[PDB]
Order: sequence, then C-alpha cells, then structure tokens
Amino acid sequence: SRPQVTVHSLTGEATANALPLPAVFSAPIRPDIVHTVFTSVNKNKRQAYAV
RNA sequence: AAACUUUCAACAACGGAUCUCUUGGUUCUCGCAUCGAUGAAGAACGCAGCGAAAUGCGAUACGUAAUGUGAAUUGCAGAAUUCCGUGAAUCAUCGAAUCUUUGAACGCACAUUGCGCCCCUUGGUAUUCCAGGGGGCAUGCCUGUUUGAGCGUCAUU
Repeated sequence: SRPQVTVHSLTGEATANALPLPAVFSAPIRPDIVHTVFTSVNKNKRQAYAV
C-alpha cells in the first residue's frame, strides 16, 4: 500500500477524503525513453514540403 | 622638399551585399462538377472628362436594368444630393438586356472590309424605281412534312 493523496476543494481547502496512489507514479522515470519516443512522436504531426 | 607611385586612415563617390519585411510562389489535404451552333476558347477593332499595361465592356461600349447596402468617388479636373430616401457609390449581388469585326464560323467566295438572294418593310406619286430599318439563306444526320419521280411491284368487266 501507498502513502495516500488528499483531495482539495474549489476554495483550496483540504477535504477529509483521501485517495490511494494509482501505482503509475511508481513507474520507472526514464528520461532516455521519453526523449527517444518524443522525438519520433513530434515528427508525426508534420506535413510534406517539396520544390 | 613638392609632384609622382604605393600603404594606411578620415570624408565623400560608386555598387546593391547583409538584416528585416512580403496582397507572391511551392507542396499537402478537403469539397464540388460548372465550356460551345442560344455560338465558346482564342484573335482583332474600339469604348472613360483626363490613361500605358492590367482589369471591365461592346455604338446601350471601364457600362444599362434589376436586388441589397445606405451617402460617396478621389491621381487630377469637373459635376452632384433634397441626404428622414426610389438613393451618392470604379460599392456588393446578379436572374433582364445590348453584345462591333472575326474565330468550330455557317449566304457565295478568296487573302475580295467584294459577290448576292428572300422575307418583313418606314419613307422618297410610289405602278415605275431610290433610300433606310430588321430577320434569315453552311454541312452531315435523325424524326417528320410535302410536292413529286420511278415498265419497282400488284390490283383492274
């Protein structure tokens, strides 16, 4: 089990309700993968140009 | 030493690089089907108060009518407009018009702005003729229509 996260209201006040961490926040933070995937994905929304 | 030649610097010249811009181009994607014998695409001759191209237009000639907008156009000159409205405008829209000479080009022609024919015709008595206005007369082929022709076939006391 994880620490747990407090949910705030629209007035910016800590409501008594708490939520468990989804365990995606316990994934490996990989800067090298994010870089080598982003560079390929940022190329996709791109048009052709030609002389 | 000056001049002269050369080098550097400053200020002028010459040239249009660099920077920045951009009513342009190129490429990709999406949608739609829309030229012409009712005479197109194209060529020519013209047309605005003052015009080169461009753009627009055809003797109704950078337009006429219609509909909307609502008060300009403006390079210059000059007109306007009752502006509480049938109405300014090189405005927008665009369905009605005109639409020169040509061009598939179509009366006959060759490269003749000639050579004509018929219909309708207002004028110069127009019965003679003369002039003006307006629409037609190409080829092939289809559906007809019509005057025919054909010992092409048959009928016929």
